[PDB]
Amino acid sequence: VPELPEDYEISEKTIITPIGVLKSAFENNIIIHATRVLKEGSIFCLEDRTLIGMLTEVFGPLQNPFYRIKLPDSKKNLFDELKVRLGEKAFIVT
Amino acid sequence: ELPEDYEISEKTIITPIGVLKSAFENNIIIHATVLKEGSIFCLEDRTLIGMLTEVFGPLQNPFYRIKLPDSKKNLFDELKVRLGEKAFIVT
Repeated sequence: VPELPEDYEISEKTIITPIGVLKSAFENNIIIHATRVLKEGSIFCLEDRTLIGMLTEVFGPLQNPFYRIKLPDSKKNLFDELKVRLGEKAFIVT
Repeated sequence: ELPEDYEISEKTIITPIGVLKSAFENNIIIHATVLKEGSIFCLEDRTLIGMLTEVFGPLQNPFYRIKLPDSKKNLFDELKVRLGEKAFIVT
């Protein structure tokens, strides 16, 4: 599985592409509801380039998938921050 | 798809199955701690969650997704508020 350093920040230049809506946060999982050309290892972020993390699992029906991003323990602070931002548009870095 | 008048009768065997962890977009997510296709989930007071719609997650610690229909919005809102409670499987 793949993991993201802490000082990794999405540069303000890079292209960001809308992908879905942050819908859920439990147990260090972040759930995004699909709304868009995705990879293994694609990185999700919010519009302000707050980095969410890397795709862990795709589930739900093919038409409107749900994406699950599992954060590691070291990323608890980030989890709590996202927990509180449910409903914001999520994006996939390219 | 369950009828309206359907409630779990207090007489029926219930079985712990996981913990209610999440509710969004009419889905209820349960974290596992036998199950059949078409098994009914409920809480310990027999409050009906609904019928299994999807098994995902890793094989060791699955998650269960129950999609409720629009007509059961009131029940979603009630379950939304009850996160963390033990879930059970009817038998």
